[PDB]
Amino acid sequence: ISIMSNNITELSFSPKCKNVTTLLMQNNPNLNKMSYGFFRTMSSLKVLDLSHTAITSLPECDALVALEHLNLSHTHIMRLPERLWL
Amino acid sequence: ISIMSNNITELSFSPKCKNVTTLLMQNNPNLNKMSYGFFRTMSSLKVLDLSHTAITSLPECDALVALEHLNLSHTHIMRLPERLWL
Repeated sequence: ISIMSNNITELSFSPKCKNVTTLLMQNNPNLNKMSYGFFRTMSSLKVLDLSHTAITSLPECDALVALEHLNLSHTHIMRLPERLWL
Repeated sequence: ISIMSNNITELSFSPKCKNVTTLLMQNNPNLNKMSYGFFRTMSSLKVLDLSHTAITSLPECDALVALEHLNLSHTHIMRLPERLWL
């Protein structure tokens, strides 16, 4: 999945992405609201890029069992959820 | 499940309550933090009581497909989540 450089403002649904292994969202300057429980079906997600985006908080991601890359550079994230440590 | 009139302060874990049909937490004066996804396994919770408790927010409830009673009296909930309307 790749929606880079889009003007996305709201990401409110919860996708059925069981097979997704790569997700990019670089250069979304207005995307700041994300649905809690967005990553429930993303167990196989390996690359996640919320870079250059306007989110201040990230949905909990205990279901991201296989994630290996996670970039949040140039974003307004103020605290990183405790689920990441597991 | 009934833990009413207790001095519970934190409810963070997500239980495995598949068969549960009742949750009672009346008169918990200090319980104010509840982790999101707490009601994930409550696919059959029919009665849910958070009364005389100190919560100001409620976890996501998309999995409450069969809930028929929900009491939140005497609690500091300031806004009610949009997932309730479905």
